[PDB]
Parts: sequence; structure tokens; C-alpha cells
Amino acid sequence: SGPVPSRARVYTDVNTHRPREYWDYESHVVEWGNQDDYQLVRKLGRGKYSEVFEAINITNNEKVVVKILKPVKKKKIKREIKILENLRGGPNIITLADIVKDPVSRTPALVFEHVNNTDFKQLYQTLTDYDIRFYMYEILKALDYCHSMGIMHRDVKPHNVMIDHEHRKLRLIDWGLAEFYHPGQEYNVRVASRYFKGPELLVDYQMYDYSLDMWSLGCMLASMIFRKEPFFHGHDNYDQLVRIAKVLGTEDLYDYIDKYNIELDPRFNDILGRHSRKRWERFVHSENQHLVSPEALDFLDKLLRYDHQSRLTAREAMEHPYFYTVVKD
Ligand SMILES: COc1ccc(N/C=C2\C(=O)CCc3c2oc2cc(Cl)c(O)c(Cl)c32)cc1
Repeated sequence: SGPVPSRARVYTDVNTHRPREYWDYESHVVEWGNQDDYQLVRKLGRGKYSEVFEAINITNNEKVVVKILKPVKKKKIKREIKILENLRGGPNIITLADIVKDPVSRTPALVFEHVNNTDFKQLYQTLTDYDIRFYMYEILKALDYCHSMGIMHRDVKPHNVMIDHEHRKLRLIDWGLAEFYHPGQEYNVRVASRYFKGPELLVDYQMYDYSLDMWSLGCMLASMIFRKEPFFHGHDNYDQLVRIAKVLGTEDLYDYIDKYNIELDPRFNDILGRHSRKRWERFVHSENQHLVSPEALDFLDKLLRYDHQSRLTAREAMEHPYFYTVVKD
């Protein structure tokens, strides 16, 4: 018995055709720079795996961002480096400019191009309907690119999308959780932030794929067009699935786990309940209606599906009528 296996419906075998060196990140050799080329200006944030600094390339007085990785996992460090180099130059992928050995932490410090990002809590309150569509398309370009290169981001969220709104410039960042997709490979479900975890992670289904990112993007889209950040506001990983079930309904959830022969954590027995699927119009009100269109709701409905295999791919999403009004490059 056990769970039914699953395959990505696009870019399924891209890594198995590439040279081993492309995805065998453990055997990667880092090309080092000079750490005294950079002067740290101010710490921008600290996470479980890194500290991020605004810095200045003191050789050309250029602003950069330095991400000093914590020595928690070495395999994870080579993984993020290899993925950043594999994806370098792709549309709206953050550009890894240099790698140095930080003298204090004695760990790799990644040097990125600088983005004049505005905080997403402040920025999302200002976005028009057109802005949301425009930036959603820009995010899709990055996602389709990394998916086409055999890589899933696995941490899509507003905090990991840097936007220079004055210049309409967008970069997908924090590739510290990204992984190469290998068909049939079972992955760690402790990825992404709670509010953006796909149902596959919440039901402990490990054989997921690029479509995880498309659920996370749908969560971002819902928060933007309905102006509720986050949209699924679970208090823990279990309540997170309950929050989703109160919107998408429990019948489709059971159909999803039945299709893949998944058994829910019995902890859900007394908290999941029975919920009908809600029409998206329940979340429309006077304060967000100018951001809601039939095209937006159809697009959101095709992202926020329990069955990861049924979600729009990034490429399919860019074909959606929701983006007909956006002027393309
Ligand atoms: C508070 O005022 C400001 C102004 C600018 C910023 N800019 C942050 C970033 C960038 O400009 C480069 C990409 C990057 C940034 O933060 C990151 C974090 C991680 Cl974890 C990561 O992997 C990457 Cl690539 C980045 C942040 C705050």
C-alpha cells in the first residue's frame, strides 16, 4: 500500500538529461572573491539560515546586498549557490554577483545586486489592479524560468519578492530552500512559510513538484486582490489546513487525499469538520472590489486547487486572460 506516486506534468525529466554537474550540487566547487571588496553598511534582517546586510562595493562605490549564510548545513549552502548560478541571467531572478568567505562567520557570504525594495506591507496597500497583474506576470516569468531549469523555489511569499516600485523592477529572492526537481524523489515537507504551504505539505505528501510554487503564488494573489494578508491565516500547520478547508471545502480535500491514497493526521479528526466550498464573491467587499474581476477570480481558482497536478503551470498562467490587459516587454 502507501501513497500513490506523483510526477510534475511539465519539465518532468529536465535534470536527468543534463550533465550530472548541473544538479549534483554536493560536488560543486565555489569560486571565491575578495571579502574586503565589500563594506557592510547596515543589517537588513536575520533569519534561521542567514543574516542580510546592505553593503557597498568599495572598489566602485556600488550598492550591493550581502547574505552571510549561517553554518547550519553545508549541503544546503552548496545547493543555494549552485541554483543561483544555474539561474543567473533568467528573467527576474536575483543576480548573484560574487561569493566571498566572511571573516567573522567563516561561512560563504553571497553578494547580490541591490534592489530598492519597499516593504510589502506598505507596498501591497498601494498596488492598483493593473499593478497586481503586472507584478504577478513578472513573478510568473521567474517561476517558469526556474521550473524550466529543473528547480522549484519552495519559499514563494511577499517577503521573497523584492520590488522597486519607482522603477517597476522585481526580483525573486531567497533561494535557500530551492531544490532540483527529480521525478519520483520524495522531498522535505518543512518548506515555505506556513501561510503559503501547499496542501501537499500540510497533508505530508512528499513527492511534490514545481506546482507547490503555484499554490504559494495563488496565496499571494488572494491576499492582494482581496487585501487580506495573509489570506489563509493559520495559527499552526494543522490550523493552516483547516483555514484552507473553510474556503475550498472539505469534500475536495478528501477527494485529493483519496486520489493519492494519503491518510490525514488523526489530529484533524476533531478540528477539520465539514465545510462547503465557498464562492470567491464572499471575500469581495467595498474595499477590494476595484481589485477583483471575473478574470482574477478564474485565475485564482485555477491556482488554489488541492490537487497539485490540477493547478496551472507557470507557463499556462501567463496565457490567462487576467494578463490580457498587461503590456508585455
Ligand atoms: C529595509 O530596506 C531594504 C532595502 C533593500 C533590501 N534589499 C534586500 C535584498 C536585495 O536588495 C537584494 C536581494 C536580497 C535582498 O534581501 C535578500 C534576502 C535574502 Cl534571504 C536573499 O536571498 C536575497 Cl537574494 C535578498 C532590503 C531592505
